[PDB]
Amino acid sequence: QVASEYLGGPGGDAFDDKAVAQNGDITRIEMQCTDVATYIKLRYGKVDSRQWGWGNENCIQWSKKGEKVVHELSSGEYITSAIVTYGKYVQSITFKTNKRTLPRCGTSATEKSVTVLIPGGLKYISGRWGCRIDGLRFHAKC
Amino acid sequence: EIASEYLGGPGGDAFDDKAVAQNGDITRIEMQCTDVATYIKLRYGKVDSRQWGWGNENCIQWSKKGEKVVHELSSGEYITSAIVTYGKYVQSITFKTNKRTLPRCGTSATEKSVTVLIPGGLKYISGRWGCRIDGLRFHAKC
Ligand SMILES: OC[C@H]1O[C@H](O[C@H]2O[C@H](CO)[C@@H](O)[C@H](O)[C@H]2O)[C@H](O)[C@@H](O)[C@@H]1O
Repeated sequence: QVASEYLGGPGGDAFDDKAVAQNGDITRIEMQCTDVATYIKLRYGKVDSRQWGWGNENCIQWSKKGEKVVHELSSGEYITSAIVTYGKYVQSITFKTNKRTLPRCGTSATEKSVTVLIPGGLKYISGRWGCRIDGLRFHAKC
Repeated sequence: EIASEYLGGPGGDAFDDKAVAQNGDITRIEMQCTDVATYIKLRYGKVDSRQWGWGNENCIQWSKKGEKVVHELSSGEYITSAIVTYGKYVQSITFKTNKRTLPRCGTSATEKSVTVLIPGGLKYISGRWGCRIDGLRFHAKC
């Protein structure tokens, strides 16, 4: 389907949730949040994707870790907007749904900002990951 | 139907291309481009909408007019996103298709920017118009 540009840097390893997303619409958002967002993990239908970020606990060598933030989406709720601050890594992620606006993951919002609107709801994410979220791309439903 | 939020201000007159878009998929983008985008007029199949913007030549007493820009879409080419900078009016529009990123209409990109994904390709637009493009909504195919 249609996707956004890649937002982020060249580090890490590529991931793409296209296949796991075929299990269903996003039902849950999980992130690890401190002054930056350190991982993202979505659930597609009943099927969690991988933890994309915070590859192992020794990543504390290079960044704060943060706390786990879970937002369960209700039936018929979908993400219509992503505000992402980023440079060589994703710094922060603020999601809005057709039902409500979620708190930003990442308290610092100092990097360049981009707002991506997804009519009909975000289908899935791809990007690059390691100790952090090197980059994100947003994929619509067709 | 899947459609983006309305991007713009409350001035002008509402337009909606729903009916004229029954004439077919979008085959051409026509705009008027200066420091800002001053009208848009898409072609559906062989049939154009009315000109949405630059209502009359006295509009030069409020803003610059600009030059006609035409992008012909190849068959099977469809519009997949738009970067829109906007405030009281639409300032600039940068259309992207499944085949290429097109030139910006509107050299100034200084107001609020958003990247609208248009899942499945752009079906038609609606919005508000007058001397300028007061605002736009993008209607997606799926
Ligand atoms: O622990 C190994 C390395 O961890 C960091 O680098 C990784 O994580 C980054 C953010 O996800 C990626 O950009 C990078 O490509 C990964 O290797 C850290 O920056 C390095 O110093 C460590 O060697």
